[PDB]
Amino acid sequence: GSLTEDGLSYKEKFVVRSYEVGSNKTATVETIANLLQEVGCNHAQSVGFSTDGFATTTTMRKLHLIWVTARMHIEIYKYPAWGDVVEIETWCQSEGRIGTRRDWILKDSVTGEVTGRATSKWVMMNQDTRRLQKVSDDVRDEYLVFCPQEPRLAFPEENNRSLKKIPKLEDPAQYSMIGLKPRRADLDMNQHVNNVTYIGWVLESIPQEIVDTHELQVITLDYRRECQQDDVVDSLTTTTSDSQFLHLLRLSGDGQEINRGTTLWRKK
Amino acid sequence: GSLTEDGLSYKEKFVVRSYEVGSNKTATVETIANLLQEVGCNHAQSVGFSATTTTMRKLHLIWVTARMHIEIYKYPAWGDVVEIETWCQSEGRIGTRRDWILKDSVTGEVTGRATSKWVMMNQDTRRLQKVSDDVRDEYLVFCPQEPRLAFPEENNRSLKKIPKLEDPAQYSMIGLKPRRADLDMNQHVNNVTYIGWVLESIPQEIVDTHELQVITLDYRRECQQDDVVDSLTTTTSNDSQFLHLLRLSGDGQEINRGTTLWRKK
Ligand SMILES: Cc1cc(C(=O)NC[C@@H]2CCOC2)on1
Ligand SMILES: Cc1cc(C(=O)NC[C@@H]2CCOC2)on1
Repeated sequence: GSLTEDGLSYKEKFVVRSYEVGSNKTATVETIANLLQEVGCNHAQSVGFSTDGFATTTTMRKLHLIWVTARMHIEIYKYPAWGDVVEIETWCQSEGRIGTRRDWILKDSVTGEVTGRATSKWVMMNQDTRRLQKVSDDVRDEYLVFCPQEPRLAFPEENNRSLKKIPKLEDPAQYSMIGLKPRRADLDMNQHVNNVTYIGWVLESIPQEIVDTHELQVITLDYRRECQQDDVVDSLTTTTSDSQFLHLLRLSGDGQEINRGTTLWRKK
Repeated sequence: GSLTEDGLSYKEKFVVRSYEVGSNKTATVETIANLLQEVGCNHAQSVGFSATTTTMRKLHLIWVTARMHIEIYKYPAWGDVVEIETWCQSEGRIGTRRDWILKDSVTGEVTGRATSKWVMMNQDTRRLQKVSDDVRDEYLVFCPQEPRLAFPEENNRSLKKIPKLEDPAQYSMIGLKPRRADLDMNQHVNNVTYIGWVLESIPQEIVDTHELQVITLDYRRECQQDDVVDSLTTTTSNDSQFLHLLRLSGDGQEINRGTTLWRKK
């Protein structure tokens, strides 16, 4: 892993592991998402951000602020096979006072061909009160020294999938997976549920026949509220159509929304 | 990853990842177990498997784990490089054994060791069997001929018999179910998932004040993709020891039994 020549992006290579692949002998979308998180953490560490689970700046630590994901959007053209080397390039950009964006490009190391891309929106939050905040001018200055000044987007197209509004699934759902609970392997070093665990929970309500005959092309996921270590989740899915689905994760009891999303699947 | 000079063992280095560590910023025992499985698969691939032999594919036979025993002295921190050496040995007609040594890449010090017992099973009927002469000959060309053990000691923990936990358990975690991330490429529950499920019934106060030193796990029956498991734990003991049982949520059919040893941080 290393910062590129100009120091405004980071690259890292990964050899796809035996336990990281699904029935097709290629990396799962959850393996891909963990690799994106890993290269994001290595980029933050390389530019001097805190190494205590929260990649905060000096001003964020002074005001007890943390970055939290609001949206994850991933598009895969080719999933790497077991033993293949995938190269991932990541960079960050400020989006005024709204928040920040982290983008990724995935490539086949042998051919140099782009096999996937991802983008994520992050918002400022006070870690004590859990109240969302706008980005201050001081933290905007700290981010600017490590981000490209001219816009660089993994998804540049005007009016693209990564920016589409997601509706709320209405009961009854076509499919559901009930009583999903996180175990210790689903938590991060700060004992919060890993962002990738939610992708797995969304996918749990897709019928096995869809997973067996189709490959996942796009996933867009909104994060609304965190699932606590002792919470229980229900994963709901309805076909909206290629095959397209609308998704909802909500707490098992009162039905409080935690995530909403969409997936696009191509026939194998 | 590469076979050593003599071609009778395999070594591989791993950089510990951000999502692979627990509350102490060091690798979880499940991360360690996945790394052992990864270096085991890379060793089998390097010596020509795919992991079955030519005779096993002819008779529809597969290797299945019977026991996993891991002892960790120091868990590697996030960003650290851990080197793992693995090798196999035939145990006559009983089955085979895969052993591992974990080292700190910087210091060269042994930070952990593991051993596992594997048995032959017909893939179709699920019936266990002894290792045939032909299989034993194929394994011998890739295994050391003089005994090499990760756990050589006279009365070592890796060979102790494990009793069955009697109801009522002191602690329990009920209704554990596998998700797609818990399955392997053949849609069977990953052996490491069972270690996680065992550990689920340990109180969070023990995990917060103690470090896991040893875990011995017997595998009795497979958890299917649509099965539900209950994880049971009873204290048997400055060290803390526990007896463990995983059983199907409905009829109470045993799937695993084990023991863990924890030392105060
Ligand atoms: C999926 C996925 C990807 C990420 C990610 O990049 N997290 C690490 C960043 C380092 C700077 O703070 C956040 O998280 N979930
Ligand atoms: C834990 C744990 C460790 C292993 C392991 O070594 N798997 C690879 C073997 C060698 C090739 O056949 C199987 O599996 N589960």
